[PDB]
Amino acid sequence: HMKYNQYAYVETDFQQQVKELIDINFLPKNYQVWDFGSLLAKLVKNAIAEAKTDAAKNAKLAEFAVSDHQTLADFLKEKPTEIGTKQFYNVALQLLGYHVHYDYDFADPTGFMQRNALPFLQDISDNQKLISAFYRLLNTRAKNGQILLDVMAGKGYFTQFWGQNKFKFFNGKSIPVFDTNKVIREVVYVETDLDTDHDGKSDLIQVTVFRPEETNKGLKVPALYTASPYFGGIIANEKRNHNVDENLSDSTEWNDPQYVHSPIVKAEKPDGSSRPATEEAVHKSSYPLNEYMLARGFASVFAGAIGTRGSDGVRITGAPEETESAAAVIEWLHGDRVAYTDRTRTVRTTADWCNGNIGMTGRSYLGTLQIAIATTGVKGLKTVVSEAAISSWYDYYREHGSVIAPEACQGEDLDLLAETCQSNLWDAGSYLKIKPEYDKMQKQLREKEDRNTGQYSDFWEAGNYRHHADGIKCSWISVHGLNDWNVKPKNVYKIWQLVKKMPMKHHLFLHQGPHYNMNNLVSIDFTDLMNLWFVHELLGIENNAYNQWPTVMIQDNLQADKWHEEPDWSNDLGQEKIYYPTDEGELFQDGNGKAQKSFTDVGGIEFKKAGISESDWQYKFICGDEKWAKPSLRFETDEFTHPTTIVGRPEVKVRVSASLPKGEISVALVELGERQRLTATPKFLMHGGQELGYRFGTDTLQEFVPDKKTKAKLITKAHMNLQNFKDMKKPEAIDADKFYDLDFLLQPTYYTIPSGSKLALIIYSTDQGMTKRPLEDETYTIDLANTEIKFYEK
Amino acid sequence: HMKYNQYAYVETDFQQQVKELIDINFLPKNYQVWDFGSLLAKLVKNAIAEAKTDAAKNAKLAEFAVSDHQTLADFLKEKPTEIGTKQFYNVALQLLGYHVHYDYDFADPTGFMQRNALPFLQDISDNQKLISAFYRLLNTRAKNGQILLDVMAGKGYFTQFWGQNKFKFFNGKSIPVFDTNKVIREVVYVETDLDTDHDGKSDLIQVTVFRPEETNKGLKVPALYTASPYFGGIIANEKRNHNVDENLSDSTEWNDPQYVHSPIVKAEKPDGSSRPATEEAVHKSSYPLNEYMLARGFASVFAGAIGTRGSDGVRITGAPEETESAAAVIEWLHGDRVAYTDRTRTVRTTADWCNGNIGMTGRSYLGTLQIAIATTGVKGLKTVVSEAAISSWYDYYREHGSVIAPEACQGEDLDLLAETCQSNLWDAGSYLKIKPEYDKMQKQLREKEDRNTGQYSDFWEAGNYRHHADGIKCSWISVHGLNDWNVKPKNVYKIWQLVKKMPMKHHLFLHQGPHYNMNNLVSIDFTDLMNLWFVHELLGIENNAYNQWPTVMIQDNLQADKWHEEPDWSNDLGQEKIYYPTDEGELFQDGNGKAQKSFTDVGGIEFKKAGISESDWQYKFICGDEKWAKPSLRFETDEFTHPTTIVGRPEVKVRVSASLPKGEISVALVELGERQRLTATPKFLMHGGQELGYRFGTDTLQEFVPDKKTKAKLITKAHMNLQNFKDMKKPEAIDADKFYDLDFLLQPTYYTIPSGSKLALIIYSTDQGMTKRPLEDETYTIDLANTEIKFYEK
Ligand SMILES: [Ca+2]
Ligand SMILES: [Ca+2]
Repeated sequence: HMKYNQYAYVETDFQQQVKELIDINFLPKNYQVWDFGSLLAKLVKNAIAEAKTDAAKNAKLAEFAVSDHQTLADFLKEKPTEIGTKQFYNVALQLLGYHVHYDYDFADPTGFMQRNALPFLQDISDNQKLISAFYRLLNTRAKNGQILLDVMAGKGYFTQFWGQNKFKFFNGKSIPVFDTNKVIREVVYVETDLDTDHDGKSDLIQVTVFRPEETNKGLKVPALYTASPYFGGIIANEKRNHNVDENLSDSTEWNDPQYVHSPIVKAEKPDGSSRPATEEAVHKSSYPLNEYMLARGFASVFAGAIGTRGSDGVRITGAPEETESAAAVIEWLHGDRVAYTDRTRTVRTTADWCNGNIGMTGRSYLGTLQIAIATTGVKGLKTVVSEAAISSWYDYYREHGSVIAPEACQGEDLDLLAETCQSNLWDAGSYLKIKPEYDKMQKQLREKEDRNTGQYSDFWEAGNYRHHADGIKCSWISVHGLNDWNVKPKNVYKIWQLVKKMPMKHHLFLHQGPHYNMNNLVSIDFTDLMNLWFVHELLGIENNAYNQWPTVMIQDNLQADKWHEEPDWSNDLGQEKIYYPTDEGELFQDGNGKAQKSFTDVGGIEFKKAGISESDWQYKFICGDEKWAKPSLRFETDEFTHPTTIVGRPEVKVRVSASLPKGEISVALVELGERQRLTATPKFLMHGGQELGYRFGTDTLQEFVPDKKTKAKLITKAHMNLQNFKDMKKPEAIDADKFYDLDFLLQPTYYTIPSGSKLALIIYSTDQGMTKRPLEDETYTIDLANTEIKFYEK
Repeated sequence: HMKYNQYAYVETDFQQQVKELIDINFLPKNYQVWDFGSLLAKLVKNAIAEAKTDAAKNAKLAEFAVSDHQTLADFLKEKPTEIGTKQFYNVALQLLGYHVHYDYDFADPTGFMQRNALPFLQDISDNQKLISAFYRLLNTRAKNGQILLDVMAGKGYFTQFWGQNKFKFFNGKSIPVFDTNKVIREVVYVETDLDTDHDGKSDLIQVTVFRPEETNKGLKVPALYTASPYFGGIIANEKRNHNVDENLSDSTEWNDPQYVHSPIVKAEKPDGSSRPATEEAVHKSSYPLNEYMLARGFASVFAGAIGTRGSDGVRITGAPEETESAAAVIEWLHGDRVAYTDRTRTVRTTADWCNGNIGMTGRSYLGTLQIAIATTGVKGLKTVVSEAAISSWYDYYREHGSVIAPEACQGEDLDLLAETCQSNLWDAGSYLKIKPEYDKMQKQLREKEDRNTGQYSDFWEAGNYRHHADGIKCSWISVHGLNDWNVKPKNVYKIWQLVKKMPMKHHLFLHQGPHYNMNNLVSIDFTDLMNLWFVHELLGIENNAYNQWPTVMIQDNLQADKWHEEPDWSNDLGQEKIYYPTDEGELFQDGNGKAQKSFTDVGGIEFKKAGISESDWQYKFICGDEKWAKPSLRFETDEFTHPTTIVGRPEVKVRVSASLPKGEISVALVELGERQRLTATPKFLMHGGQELGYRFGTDTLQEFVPDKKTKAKLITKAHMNLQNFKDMKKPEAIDADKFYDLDFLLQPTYYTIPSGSKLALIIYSTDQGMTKRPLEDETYTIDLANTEIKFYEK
């Protein structure tokens, strides 16, 4: 049993139900003259889209059952005038892909449905109720995660409408009435206003367009644009990641690198003419959601922008030029910027197939650039679905004055990520020209990123999208995994605090995954919600999308099929609590420790000697392995007697002294207890079990499940440079053996500690997987009488 | 660097090269009047299939390079009359998907190609040599594993031929000139001669047909038939696996269960008429090879047979009825047996689209049924590619009188596997009728499989295909993973010894995988070999397939891109060696131990107490973890001073006494040493990086790579029941504390122990992952003076 929760079902009255059923050729136009048996047989047989003649459909009826002693065929032969509730759903559950005995009992089909959160109609005693039961059924999530109508679509139900060259809606959502055999996958070259490769010419960027062939027949469609720096190819460079096994250095060496923009060379203007594209796409959609929506009439557009394959320029990680080159594609889609058929710039081509409404899609670098482009208020951008996104690039490689890696990306920085996406180097003819420009940018990025001091700067400030949040004009969806330690959740939290204040409509989805999607889960119909959303925002159809579901949806960390509905994500969801350490290694609301406890950090010496992995170190560390926990102070609460939900950003105050005139402190909150927590990533339940359309590719149904027992889980943590004790934006010299007050915030969370578990505050320094790993020892002393951890709880 | 070894390239003379290039519209019909520059530009531009106009192709030429200082476009502008070798392959390597600097240097492109086993022409000094260099290039394996021509195919190169309704060959292989947008995926119902569900009627079996639409225009095509008991759905029943935590029992309780065949009800005969199918397929191809060949004109046919969804009957695991129902599909394909459009049996439909030549495909249960069907000599079956196959069902759940599981399938048996594939239960209307018949078969299988005694029987003998090997008339390819501990390699070895003797053509492929495919590897062009093979065997085209590559190809366990070419797989590949234990725990060709060493087997008591996994136990066991190695005797050789390759089936003799009047002995050979062995499964290198055709789905390029260091690897092992000391087919009572001589064979292998490693013989009893796990202790005493291990080495 798992709850296939459904939030995207729009309440529909019977007249509108009838209208939609007739429109999709499911219900006869004159349904009122049809008797009950004739109706029920036709509606079941129409759902059985794999049988193509009426004879074939009829033979299929023997394979369904209304009870443990009667097939559907034999039921129909009795000339029935109604159908009991259990009888109908003994048929329905099979249409939904459930199996009798193994999933449900003949005796209790609606009991089963109730426990998988599937709706059912209690009363089906006439033609009207039977039609409404079948309308709800078509809108019912099947075992493979998709509503029954999409299973019918996978069986080709909607190919009968192909060639009608128009959108068609069902329960407010676009359905697959487009000839996906004829879908157009072409390539153009948009002209930016940039000259990042210093050749005196506007940088052209290769742009991949997937559009329904129906656009060749006058239908204008919206576009879902994905700004993907990876789209042209990904250069592996992990061996070039900067060494992190180095001692800390004096941050007062900071001299505040400055941001300087690239040369501008303004592009020509569009002149009205257009010739069709002359190149077919070779790169594929990187998110099944886009292909799903493409089968349903929405074009998808993909571009790497400057520095990527078949494009001019260099990557400049996080810079305004990455925003501008990426936004240039929307300007072309809205008909304001020029594009060409090839890189000779001789023949202009337009996005005249586009209805002028653009939304964005994609995660990570792709969701990062949606935040960036949104702040420019570019005309045409109506909505973003920003997934797993960086909202400020300092927050991806730094924190509180210190150099802090993404998980499994030790030593990565702006210069590494620039090369990673510098895929025009793969064109060896362009390599001759681009290689020197790429080298110059490598030197500038390596210098300005300032790994020596870890400090913020005017340079880093250029990559802080949150300081232009006032520019956002589009509606807003953010998606983020609560356990994403790659793009850490601080990014989405801090942009949400700004965006939630703004007049446009906004939602937030937080799932239990790490750097990972949530479009194909058992527990939430995210794809159907986005369908409803994109139809409202990009087709201007009034389908209740602005009233359909809650602002914030937060997947529960104890039950994967529980989704919390909240008005916000902020400390304001809970109430303030403060825990104080004790001299006995405890953590209590009335704690009153007074000792000065010390720990000797041994940098990366012992970690690199032991040869263990970074994730092995982290787990043994938070579990309190003696060998790895020795460089730390641990404070445990007593076992919780009721579950408690920590919400928002915990804030630590800590008075500390260091043996050297420099250093860093890390602070973590850990849940203690041996139990089966959720799997790190969703478990695959039906591999390629979802149809994106008719013969249009698949996705995999999955969901988090109880894992092998673990003894602990990291809730949240953060790091801080000692020399920033006074100012997050300005370092200061410090004396060894003098106490300083650090006050800083941890990563945002939404985490239910279950009863019977303990909460551990850990104070330490070197994080083998995310800080620098010094080659020297350093002793820290913490004044327990001036240390505390404060967080909000619900 | 990895060797993309190529065995499928057929030597072609220049006249035949020219003929094929013209035929695929790559070379102009009057190529002799074209000057060098005009030729080279056209041939490069034709390879660039993603650009669709000549203008677009021309602009692409600037993106390639002939040297570190000249693009291809600028080279062409110099009016060249030849091209140097390094200049050509600086272009070619980019067409092959390699990247300059990151993969190869401008200075040494053919050096790079040499080290990836890519061919290159040393001399390109005129139009003739340039055409031959381009012919070889089109036939050159690209970085994604596919020959360049298939990359062009992915780019739609061959859609220009769609609608010509005929096969087209290139280098002896079928190429994708079929309209895969119009491919036909339909369903019929073949009528068997069986009544396994006791309803008085022939069992019908649902059959899924994928055929090129070109068959509607009179083209007859061959069929690749996959007998898949899973095709209708897979019922999970792992929790029902029989308990293996039980004490051994007296095998003389054996009373020799007998095999009895199901009722026969002969099917009607075909009468000439045929109407087209009325049902579309809902299940997908389960092997990318089939879809690849389907884009190239070969229909693929899939059927679960009796007991599966939309079919009558019950599964009877391994029985003749599973062979007969599966063979019924070939008889329909050859036009000898009837089929209907639906299960009313009212309308006949034929396989008149089929040219009468059938081959089989698929692994595991699917490759098992190919061996079974082959022994019947069914008319139409021309060749099998039998992968990961059982050749005798006793050898899947038993060995030497003992109950021996497949890896991770403890407690599985015939009755479990029957239910697993009993997918017509998913049709709840048929469940009413089938459930009682399934229950009766469960009782009969559970009883006759005789898990109590572990013995062979007349019943088991019914599932021994090797005793009907004389019936095989088809040519033969076997594929098996040397590390498959699910379908253990004994199965393929023993059928190979019979098949290799027969007059028809035969090959064998042994890879380093476990229960896993090898159609998409870096190191071998298996897919292209099968293309050449299927064209020779099913289209009757003389394309050198019978002379193209060696009989046996064996992937090396030390270098994943080394494939051994051998005439056989047998002890005859090496020379006999015998090692004898010592009283000091050593193993030497001149060993001379004389003690009686004992070990106390503690069944599953300690294993189940420790809660560790079965694979954890196995690794710690073969490494010699004190806690788990105590119930065993270990004998180590000294380190090897030269690599040695063990070949064939090692044979152990061992004199043993047991503390109880029953028992079992296990014997393993283990390679000792801490080093990076190959990954358990291939590492994904280009996820979905292979195109099956044009817009026709993908496969993933992969290859075994060095893994994290391990301290040991299992080479081979086997088990034996003490009471079978006299007869493998007949148990005997035994006295406790009396010595018996066991003489038996281990699993077949082909394993190079590297110099510096040791060879360990382990004698033990309870294998926590594959034998019964007794609840009592039992002490074994081994007479070292009458114990030895003999194997052949090369
Ligand atoms: Ca430029
Ligand atoms: Ca029957």
